[PDB]
Amino acid sequence: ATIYFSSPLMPHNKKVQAVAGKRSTLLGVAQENGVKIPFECQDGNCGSCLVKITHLDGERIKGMLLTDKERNVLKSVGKLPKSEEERAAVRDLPPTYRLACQTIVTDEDLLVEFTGEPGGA
Amino acid sequence: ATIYFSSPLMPHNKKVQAVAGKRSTLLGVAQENGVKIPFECQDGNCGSCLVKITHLDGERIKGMLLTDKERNVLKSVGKLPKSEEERAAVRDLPPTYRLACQTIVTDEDLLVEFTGEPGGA
Ligand code: FES
Ligand code: FES
Repeated sequence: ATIYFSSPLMPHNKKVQAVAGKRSTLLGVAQENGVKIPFECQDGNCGSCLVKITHLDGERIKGMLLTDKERNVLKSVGKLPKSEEERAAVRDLPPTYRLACQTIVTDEDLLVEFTGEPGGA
Repeated sequence: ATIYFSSPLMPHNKKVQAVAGKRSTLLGVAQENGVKIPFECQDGNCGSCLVKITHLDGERIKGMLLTDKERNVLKSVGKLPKSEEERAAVRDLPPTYRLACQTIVTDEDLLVEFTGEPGGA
């Protein structure tokens, strides 16, 4: 899996090769590659690792894979996904807000944006 | 170079490799890979091949490489880039609108979005 990390704090985006499976978190891949996604609880509660994920390959409108902890945090910040109908109707490729500590690294390519501030602030 | 093509007309994004040593425009890569970016003039005049490019690796904020023809088309559709300072200051990785027939593929990875309608309508 190829992951491109991007942040206002990084003058260059960082391309990372990540081996799929392993139950590796997206935050774990970032931490292993020195990409400073903010984090605290590492457990889907504090919301620090909020990232904006664009799926580069695979389905244009992917089925939603958020954990229940994600859904509570994302609701609290207004970053819950729109439905597949709304997402399919837009002209721009819809990103998905996720918590990086809750996102499992699979065999797909991602662009992962984060502001560098805790909570995606 | 790896180019992910994405469009509402594409149920999956298409991961394409643009090969080394081949001088190609982005439109040429799309045409060779069956990616249905609209085109007509293939010469930067008609605006048909307007795409929204996200630079996946390399610099976060691009020095603009627009041709004079692109600048005219982009001015006409209101898609000229903002200043680099403005682009650097926003939270979301700014894409660049370009004409695919004017964009020379180099050794960088791109996400290339297009609506499927001429001019990106
Ligand atoms: S670090 Fe608390 S939500 Fe991921
Ligand atoms: S095909 Fe006419 S501007 Fe590119």
